[PDB]
Amino acid sequence: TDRVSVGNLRIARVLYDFVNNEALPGTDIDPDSFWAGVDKVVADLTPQNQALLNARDELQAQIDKWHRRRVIDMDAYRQFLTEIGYLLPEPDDFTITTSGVDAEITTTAGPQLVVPVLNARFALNAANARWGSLYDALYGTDVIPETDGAEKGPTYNKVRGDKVIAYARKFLDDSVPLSSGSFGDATGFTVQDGQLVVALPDKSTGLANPGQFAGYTGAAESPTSVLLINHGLHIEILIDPESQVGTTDRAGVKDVILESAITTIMDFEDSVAAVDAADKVLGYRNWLGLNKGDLAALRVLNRDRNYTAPGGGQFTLPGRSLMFVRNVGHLMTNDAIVDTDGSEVFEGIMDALFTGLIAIHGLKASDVLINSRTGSIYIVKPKMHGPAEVAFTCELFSRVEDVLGLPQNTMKIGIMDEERRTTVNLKACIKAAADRVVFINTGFLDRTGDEIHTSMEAGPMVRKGTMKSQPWILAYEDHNVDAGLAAGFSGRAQVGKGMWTMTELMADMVETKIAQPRAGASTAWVPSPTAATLHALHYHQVDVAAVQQGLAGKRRATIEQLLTIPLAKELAWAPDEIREEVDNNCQSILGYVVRWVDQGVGASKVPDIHDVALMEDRATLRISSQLLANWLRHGVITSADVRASLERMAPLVDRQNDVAYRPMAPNFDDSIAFLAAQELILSGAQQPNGYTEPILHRRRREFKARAAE
Ligand SMILES: Cc1ccccc1C(=O)CC(=O)C(=O)O
Ligand SMILES: [Mg+2]
Ligand SMILES: [Mg+2]
Ligand SMILES: [Mg+2]
Repeated sequence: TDRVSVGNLRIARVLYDFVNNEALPGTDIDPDSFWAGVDKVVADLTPQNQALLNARDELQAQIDKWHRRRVIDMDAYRQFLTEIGYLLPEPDDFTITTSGVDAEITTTAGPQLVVPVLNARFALNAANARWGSLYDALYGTDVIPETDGAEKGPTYNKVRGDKVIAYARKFLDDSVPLSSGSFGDATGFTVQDGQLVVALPDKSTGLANPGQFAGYTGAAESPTSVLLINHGLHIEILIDPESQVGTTDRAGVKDVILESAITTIMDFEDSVAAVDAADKVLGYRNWLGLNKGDLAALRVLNRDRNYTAPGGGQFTLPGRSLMFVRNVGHLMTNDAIVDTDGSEVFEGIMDALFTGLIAIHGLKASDVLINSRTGSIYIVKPKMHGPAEVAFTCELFSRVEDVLGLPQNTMKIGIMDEERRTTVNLKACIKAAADRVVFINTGFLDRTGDEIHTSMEAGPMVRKGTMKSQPWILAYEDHNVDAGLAAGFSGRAQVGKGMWTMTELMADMVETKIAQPRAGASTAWVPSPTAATLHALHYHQVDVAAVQQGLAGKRRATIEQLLTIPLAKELAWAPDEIREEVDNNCQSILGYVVRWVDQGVGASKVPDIHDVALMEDRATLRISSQLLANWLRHGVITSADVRASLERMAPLVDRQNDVAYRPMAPNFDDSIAFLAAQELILSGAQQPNGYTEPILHRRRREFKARAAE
């Protein structure tokens, strides 16, 4: 075989070599000790990992049976969940004690970017998205409407560009207002006695709050740029009258640069497809290159930014997004390592070991600098159900730290609140990680998937779009904020909210996503560097720190509200509405899955039934498949409806896609990808907690097997 024996484990050769030859050198960790620790940790923790998974199944069985035996008593339901151990006692008030955390996390409110780690180009751009051009983000998106005269063309449109300039001028007025007048009338900027002076047509003025002046570049009397700060976030006005845009500007302003993606989550979970050692190694290698600073795709990582202080001295700001890594959760095994019985090893355990080992490089000098200067490794742990599962993650990290010779608590945990049993036990979950937690985040897409599967037997659910605004989800959002603030997260840890999936609807995002920081979230998720820059605007308009202060002590969600099942009312839909829902889900499912199975792409932009481009990953797939499963289970639709829609949408997806692409139609059953999509719906009710990995992984491996022979 092509495996390496270490104790009871048989490690795929490609993974063994990668760890030894690429990851271990420079960590000062004895290799034999590392591998012994791998075997030991896997041996010691696997039983509890299995027990926790079995507990999920047992609880779901009882809940399924509860709905089945009744013909909607919140009182009785709540007592039942208590009896079975689903709803646990709430612990007394406490405050988290997490330490050694960077300011980007404890203090700074701003955008958080998530990107698939298996795509080096995207990962690189994402790390570099700490700073982004506001002009490019406005000009290149629909935030400036493409009305007549302002449409995008092959070359620069001054009507459009002038609207960009004015938009940003208004942003400056709103964010760092002048003592008198408006940035729109500025004719120049200078630094005099350490104070920013803005020349206006018939006078000059300073800032209403001179403390917002953070620095400059070039000569004080004719700067190349001016640096401002507001709500802890930097804004840089680039000055160059000799530039394409600058020459058209009254003050020669070239661009406005926003500090944007303050942190970035490098994702090994829902936005990547990795089903064997080869895929995991591609991912691990990228994570390694990021932490060593030498990833090159040839584009590379940016250096820090140099500035002159108001007084005349020097300082630097970080050029890169502070990096988290999202490990997989407790569910899946992977055959990258198997034991002597041929049993696959739990992937979550493997990720802790390997991504933790690799992260050590980010704690030390890059030959090309330092991810975490405070000495922490930031791991987002997804898809946990309840406080015991959180405690298990903490014990896993404790054991890994021992293997890696790291101080206890080095490996921090970003807790996704994205499963119902975590939501309804959130305080206890936070308490279980009280010395490790660096965020809680409402992963609302997974949470919706879990909502549907948990009450699968209850009755038919409301349509997917409707889910987005159901009582249960709004309560879940407020409850998360309440719990975090009560645990003392303000100034200590991030309170985060979810992803904006409509990658091209930036005007809509700028209009609507402002609700997130208004709700007291100190970060929320964006799909791209461009969206990070635009979402940053919201943090300039809302003072999140103040909002969190104002929410202190408030309790705005009850357990009854959290437990309100999103069942549909009688006669809710006309036939065309049902057909729309089916087609919409089938389109999104097929569009995502075909690239997953045939190309190993874990995140794709897929137009919905309204031609809206949506960023799809396993969470959104979890919702679509579970919703159709639910409708099939309750007779809203038939298996022929599902068949018809999948077959209808298949050619449109073939059309949307080429090169490595293999069309699904007309020979649907020759397409493993098409059969995968079908399986996800038809077997959806039987998947543990409605998770999509078991099917996707089986089918992707099947496809590789055929393409290989
Ligand atoms: C990264 C991403 C990109 C696009 C869509 C979703 C996602 C998520 O992975 C979201 C998430 O965890 C949650 O809501 O469950
Ligand atoms: Mg059953
Ligand atoms: Mg999720
Ligand atoms: Mg303010």
